[PDB]
Formats: sequence, structure tokens, C-alpha cells
Amino acid sequence: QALQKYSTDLTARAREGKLDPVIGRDNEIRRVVQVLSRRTKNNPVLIGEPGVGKTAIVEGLAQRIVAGDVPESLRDKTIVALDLGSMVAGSKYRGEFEERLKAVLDDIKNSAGQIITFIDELHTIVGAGADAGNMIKPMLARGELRLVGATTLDEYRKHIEKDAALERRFQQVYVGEPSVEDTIGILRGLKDRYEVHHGVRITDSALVAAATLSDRYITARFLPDKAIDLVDEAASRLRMEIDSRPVEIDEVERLVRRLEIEEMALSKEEDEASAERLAKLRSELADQKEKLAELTTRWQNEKNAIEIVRDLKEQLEALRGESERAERDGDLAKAAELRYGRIPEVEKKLDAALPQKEEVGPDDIADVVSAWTGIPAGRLLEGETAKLLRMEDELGKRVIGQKAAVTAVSDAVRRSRAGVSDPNRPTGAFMFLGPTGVGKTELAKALADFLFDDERAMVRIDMSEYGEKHTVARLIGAPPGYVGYEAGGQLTEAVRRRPYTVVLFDEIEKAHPDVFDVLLQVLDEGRLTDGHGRTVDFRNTILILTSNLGSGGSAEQVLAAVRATFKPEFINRLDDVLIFEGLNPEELVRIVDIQLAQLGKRLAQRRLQLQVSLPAKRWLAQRGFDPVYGARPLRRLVQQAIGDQLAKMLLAGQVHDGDTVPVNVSPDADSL
Amino acid sequence: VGAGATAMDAGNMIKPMLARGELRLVGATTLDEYRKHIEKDAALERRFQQVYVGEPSVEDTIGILRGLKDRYEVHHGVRITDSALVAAATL
Amino acid sequence: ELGKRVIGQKAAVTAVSDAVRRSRAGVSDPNRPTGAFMFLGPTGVGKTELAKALADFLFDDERAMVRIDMSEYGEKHTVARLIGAPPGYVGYEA
Ligand SMILES: Nc1ncnc2c1ncn2[C@@H]1O[C@H](COP(=O)(O)OP(=O)(O)OP(O)(O)=S)[C@@H](O)[C@H]1O
Ligand SMILES: Nc1ncnc2c1ncn2[C@@H]1O[C@H](COP(=O)(O)OP(=O)(O)OP(O)(O)=S)[C@@H](O)[C@H]1O
Ligand SMILES: Nc1ncnc2c1ncn2[C@@H]1O[C@H](COP(=O)(O)OP(=O)(O)OP(O)(O)=S)[C@@H](O)[C@H]1O
Repeated sequence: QALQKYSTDLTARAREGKLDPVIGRDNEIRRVVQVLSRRTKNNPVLIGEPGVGKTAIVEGLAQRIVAGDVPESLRDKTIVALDLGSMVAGSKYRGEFEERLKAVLDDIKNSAGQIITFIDELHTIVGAGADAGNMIKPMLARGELRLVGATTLDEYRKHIEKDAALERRFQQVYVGEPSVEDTIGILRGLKDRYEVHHGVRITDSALVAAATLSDRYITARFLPDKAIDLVDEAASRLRMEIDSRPVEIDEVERLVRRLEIEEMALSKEEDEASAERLAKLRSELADQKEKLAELTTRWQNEKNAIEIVRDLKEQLEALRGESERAERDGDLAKAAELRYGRIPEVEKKLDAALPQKEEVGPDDIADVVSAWTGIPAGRLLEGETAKLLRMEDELGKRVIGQKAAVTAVSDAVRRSRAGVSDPNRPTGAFMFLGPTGVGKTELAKALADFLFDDERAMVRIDMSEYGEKHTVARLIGAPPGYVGYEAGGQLTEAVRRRPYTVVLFDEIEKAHPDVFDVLLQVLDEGRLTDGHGRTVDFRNTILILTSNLGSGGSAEQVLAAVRATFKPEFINRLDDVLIFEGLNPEELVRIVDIQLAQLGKRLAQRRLQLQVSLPAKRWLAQRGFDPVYGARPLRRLVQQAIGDQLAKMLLAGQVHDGDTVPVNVSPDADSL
Repeated sequence: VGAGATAMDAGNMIKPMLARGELRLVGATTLDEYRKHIEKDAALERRFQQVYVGEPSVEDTIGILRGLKDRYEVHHGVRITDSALVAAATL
Repeated sequence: ELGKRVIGQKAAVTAVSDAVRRSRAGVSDPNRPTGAFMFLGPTGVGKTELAKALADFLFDDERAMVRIDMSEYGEKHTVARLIGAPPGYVGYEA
């Protein structure tokens, strides 16, 4: 009777149907049984990575015993769940724990096999000492107490295989992880258990996506655990949407309810600097209050348009009663008039009346796997499509020219959002090289802005420091048992948290030609492993490789120089190698505008503008010279001409805030 | 992880109750230790869902300050101008 | 059947196939790996695709082949990455 204090009853719990269904895994259950019912040393231990299903098999065996599908050698037997935790609770006196464990052991032995002790997490049995988990070695080798355990695959070799005197008494049962085709079946069986918990309904076209999708994105965790969670969270989110107002009607309202308070408290400031701040927040407040009511009206357009059709469905039901009564009265004329007329016509009408949010679908799964792990996998929800359609106009605001590159960098993004690219390869990995000062670094910074709205959220590594072959370990971590090892890589451990950034290998031709060979398998597979032995997936980034090879050759004095610097096995991995071209005098008059815009923006910190005249605005370009240093010298000329005397004046009085000074071309130089 | 040791016995007594969702256990830990202590014990990490929290920008820090610009203004017997908030959030 | 994923290179598909039946028939030597041979040739021919096709013919899941890339093991001290660490060092329980 000591077991009533230190153990619960798995089989009794399964009798009232308080466990979950168990599907598949016939070989494993049959092996567990046929090992559990032998003469001596009859005690299995399940094993395998955490998440694959190892307690579900014991629970399935319990349900199977309650059913009666096991042979006579096992029919009518109770499985007890031992608990080493609740036995060492109060045992401060020198024999309490030994006494308790002895009582439990003798009470199990006293039965005739009516009891099967099932320890979960049995790797905890090595402790309890202070001669503990050692008084069970006698009874184990004789098969008296049946033991059933479950420990993850890599604490076994850490807590048990140390004690081979013990792991001899145990029979191993390897539990391999399932595949998608059987995870589909497991989900199809489990659906109803969550359908009742969350008062919603779940589509099978969604149970398929919750497994096909969660196998190529969330690669850190194992099968089953990583496909049930999407379903559960999606159902919970849909229930939240059902109860209160839906999302995207909630975020806008919340943020407006804050902008209001902000502008209210900003209205009572006694300054002129805040006067332009109150005059900008007051515009976004209106811009957002517009969309709130627009989306609010769009909500009723669907809430009541479908709602009017509810009477017609009931009307369709009324038509079915009408056909019933037509056939009651012998009204053949109405029988078909309802069967082929009214009822089917109202049915086509009602099919047309269907607006679209009352059951999870193959898109809420994508929404959850996008909120988690950050990788965008959706359907281009009507706002992203318009923006993606004009990108070479959105990148053109920072880069000027280079349509050769902007028509290819922005190409591997569209055909990746449209669900067409290869599923296991980087979204794009191409190296573009050309003369200096053209913008080959500015493009990979203008692009990263277009996605995350932050030019610094990308992983940038400078490949001019890797001048020695031994400096590779900086980005791949150091092998175990060395100085810096519990720090991992630096390239690797930076992508394992946000697998969406755009990595940028800057100035690649300077690195010693073995960093190339390390890079060789990053392309074409998107995988590498740091010291700890963790594979990291690069199948979503955009690998970009700057360079300065050739340096002046037209096309065959550089394309014959990169061939003699890289190997074919490496050049073959990349996508098309882009060639940048120099700057014509025409396409510099716009860089002038961009530079002056940036300068004025930086001078907005003092409420200080400045006017510019087209003569000087084109004289700057006319002194944009020497198509051998690109568009860099213009950046020095601007601050030699304008900013120099502007700063010499700004600290000598005669210029203050709110002012404005126009530049005008003196016969040779610029005079304010 | 290492609640009470001596040979692992404690700190995983809640590992069974976590799975059935008995307790809810919201917690917050830094980022360069979740892979130094927990990730090493992937049997337990499996029961945790991660909610990555990125750093905000200046435009949102300005709002956070504009909302928090009362507790300090009270604790110290002074007043604070919004220009100070903007200049601080920039510098 | 290997001809469904790899094309040509019958000279290699034969010598790969004749290394599995020679172990099923209980004939090959019992003290040597069940077959250990090296591919080499020009790039982009299949020398990596054939290993994947073979590793799927036997398990029906391409991810079930232990795979290590020899492009990182550039120095002696990295050998300990595939053998563990000597007794009493930093990473020893791994
Ligand atoms: N064959 C299966 N049939 C039904 N549900 C399953 C099956 N395999 C796994 N599950 C579910 O997936 C989850 C896996 O839970 P467990 O198998 O208990 O985890 P585990 O395999 O014990 O790994 P550890 O070591 O205990 S963390 C649970 O929610 C199970 O209900
Ligand atoms: N085509 C261009 N479009 C826009 N800005 C440009 C262009 N060319 C140069 N610039 C400006 O000059 C700088 C860009 O130079 P970078 O691209 O960083 O140098 P680079 O192109 O990497 O050449 P190297 O080989 O690295 S010195 C920025 O300040 C840009 O504003
Ligand atoms: N003989 C082939 N049959 C089918 N596909 C092939 C063949 N050769 C190459 N491929 C394709 O090319 C890719 C595989 O290239 P591989 O030749 O396996 O690379 P590799 O063998 O490692 O050569 P290197 O020198 O290491 S780059 C896949 O996309 C295949 O579809």
C-alpha cells in the first residue's frame, strides 16, 4: 500500500480516457512488448532525440492493455508510475530513503506480476544517495520488477553508460523520428482533441500545411513537437480573433489611442522647436484615423453582407421543407421545381454569397511560422505585391545607374516571394565587381534597407582581415577542448537567431585562399557547422560578394582575371557574376542632388536650411572629374567648398537657427 | 538548471508538469546564455517557446521617453523639456 | 533504379551496386568497411549526387546520411572535432 503514496496509476488514468490517442508505431510497441514479456532481464528502455515520441508509446501500451490487444502473458495487468522525486522529500534521517525504497520494492515483488513499474526520466535514478539506485541491481537481473524507461539520447551516454555495471541490465529500443507522410496521419488523428478545447474547426488542407511547411523552416527541433505547436497556436489565435475585435483593427486602434495622448501632452510646450514636432505628429494622427474608419467600414461590409445571406440559407431550408411538402401533396410539378429550380438556384446564389474567418486554414499556419522564426512565408498580402512590383524605382533613390545589377538583385527576391525558387539553396548568392567608387558596397546597403528598414540589421564581415589561413576559426568557432570554445563561431552564431539577414562578404579578393574553400559549401547547400556540432541553415539569406578585381579591363581583361584567381569549382557555384560599369558625366548631376539632400537633412538638426542655384549645382558635377576614382572625390569637394566656409561662418555669428543661405557661383569658386 | 545537485536530480522535477501545461511559467532571460546553459540540455529546452525581442529605433524610444517623462520629473523636483528627450534619444 | 537520379557514369553505378550485393550474399570480408572508395573528376558531374542517391536507396530519407565537410578541417587541432576531447578538458561530456 506504500505505492499509493509514491506513485500514480497510468493504467487507471487511461481507463477513464484521460490520455491522448496514440497512432502508428506498431514495430516499436511490438518490440517493447516482446522484450517486456521474457524470462529474465525483461525491462526495456526507450531512447532517441527529445520530441520524437517516447512517452506516447508507453501511454499507447497502456491504452492497448486496457483494450485487451496484448497476449495472455500481459492481459489484465496494471502499469504503475514510479516517482523518485516524491520519495526523497523528507529523508534527512540516516535510513529513511532506504526504508521507503525497500518497502516499495518489496510491495512490487510481493505481487505476481500484476504491476509494471514505469519510470520516466530514469537517468535520474543514478542519484538519491547523499548506495542508492544500487539496491535495485539484485532485483533487476532476475526480472522480478518490470521496468520501463525513457531518456533522451544524449543524456544516456552521460549518466548511465558511465556505469556499465548497470546498463547491462537494460534493453535498448531506438525510436527514430517519423517523416512528413506519417506526421500527416498523426495530425489527422489528433485534430479532434484540439477542436473540442478551442471552440473552432480545423481544415485538413491546414493539417497538411502545418507539417509540409514546418519541416523546411524550423530546423532546430524534431518531428511531431514542431508540427503540433503550429496547429495549437493557430487555433488559439483564431479563438482570440473570434472573441474580441480582430487584429489589424486592434493594433491601429491601440496606437491611435497613444498618438492622441502624445499630441495632447505635446500641445502644452512653450517652445518653437516643439512647434514643428506637434505639426508632424498631427498629420500621422489623421493618416491613421483615416485607415481605422476605412478598415472599420470594410469590416461591416463583410460582417453584414454575408449576414443577409443567413436568411436565404434558412430560406434554402424553407425551400427544402417546401419540396418535402410538394412531395407530400403529390406535387410532382413542385418536386423538380424545387430539386432542379429553387433549392439549387438559391444554392448557387449562396455559393456566390460566400464572402471569404471561422476555422484555421493553410494561411494561419504560415502566419504563425512567420511570426516565429521571422522568415516571411505568406501570399503577398495585397500590400507587399505593389511594393515588390516597383523595386528598381525604390532602390533607384539611393543608387544611380547599375540597372545591370538592380535588375538581378531585385529579381531573386520576386521569384523567391512568389514561391518559385529552389527550396534548399540561398535565395541568391552572386558576386559583382568593377572599378572603385561605383557603388558596389552602396547597393548591398541600399538593399538591406529595403527589407528591414535598418541598414545595420545585416551581418557584415570584413574579409580583408583574413590574411592567414589560420584565421578561419574566427567565423567557425574553435574545436572543443581549446581556449575559446564556449563561444561558437561569429558568422555562424549570428545567423542562428535571425535566419533572414543579408550577409555581405566585403572585399573578398584580399582573404587568403582557404576562406574560399570554407565558403565553398555555404553556397549550393546553405549549411556549415561550428565547433559544437550545430548545422546552421543558410537557405534564406542573400550572400553578396564585393570585389575589385581587374580594375579597368573592359570585359575580357577582368573576366580572364577572375578565372585566374578563383577556381572553377568555386566560380561554378555562384549565380551570374555581375560587372559594374563606370560613371558617365550625365549620371553624376543626380548624385549631386542626392549629396546635397543628405547635407540638408543633416543640417535640419539646427532648423537650418540652405538654397542652391542650378549653376553651382551643375558646376559641382562639372568638377566631378577623373573617371578613375568614381563618385568619391565629389564627397570631398562638397565639404571643401560649401561646408568649409559654412562652418567657418556658423561659429562666427552672422548665421543662426531658422536661417537660410543660398550658394551662388562666383566666377571660379562658390561664395555664400 | 542547477537548483540542487550533489548526478542530476533536481531542476527537472518540473519537466513532467511542463508538458501537460499544468503551470504556465513565463520567463525572461538574456540571449547569450540561453545557448550557454539551457540549449545544452535540449530535453528541457523543447518545452519552451521563444519570443525574440528586437531593439527599438529612435522613433519608438522617443515615444517611450515621452510616456516615461513623468516619474523622473516627479521624483526629482524639476521639469523636463521635450527637446531634451529628442536630443537624448539621438545622442 | 539509381539511373532515376544519376545519368551516365555506369562505370561507377556498377561498382557501387556490386558493393552491396557482395555483402548481402554473405561473401565480402567481415573485417573491413562494407565499401570505401573515392570519386574524382571534373566539376558538376554527379560525384556528390550519386552519394545522395545511394544514401536514399537504403533508407528512403536523404537526411539520414552522416555528413561531414572536409573543407573546414584545415589544421591538426581541428581533428579533435570528430573524435572528441582528451580526458579532463573543456568539452568532454560531448
Ligand atoms: N505517435 C503519436 N501519436 C500521438 N501523439 C503523439 C505521437 N508522437 C508524439 N505525439 C505527441 O507529441 C508530443 C510528444 O510528447 P512526448 O513523446 O511525451 O515527448 P517525448 O518523446 O517524451 O520527449 P521527451 O524526452 O519526454 S522531452 C506530445 O504532445 C504527444 O502527444
Ligand atoms: N553609383 C552610385 N550611386 C550612388 N552613390 C554612389 C555611387 N557611386 C558612389 N556613390 C557614393 O560614394 C559612396 C559609395 O562608395 P562605395 O560603393 O562604398 O565604394 P565601393 O563601391 O565599395 O568601391 P570600393 O572598391 O569598395 S573602394 C557613397 O558615399 C555613395 O553616396
Ligand atoms: N549526373 C548528374 N545527374 C543528375 N543531376 C546532376 C548530375 N550532375 C550534376 N547534376 C545536378 O547538379 C547538382 C549536383 O552537382 P554535383 O556534380 O553533384 O556537384 P559536385 O558533384 O560536388 O561537383 P563539385 O566538383 O564538388 S562542385 C544538382 O543540382 C544536380 O541536379
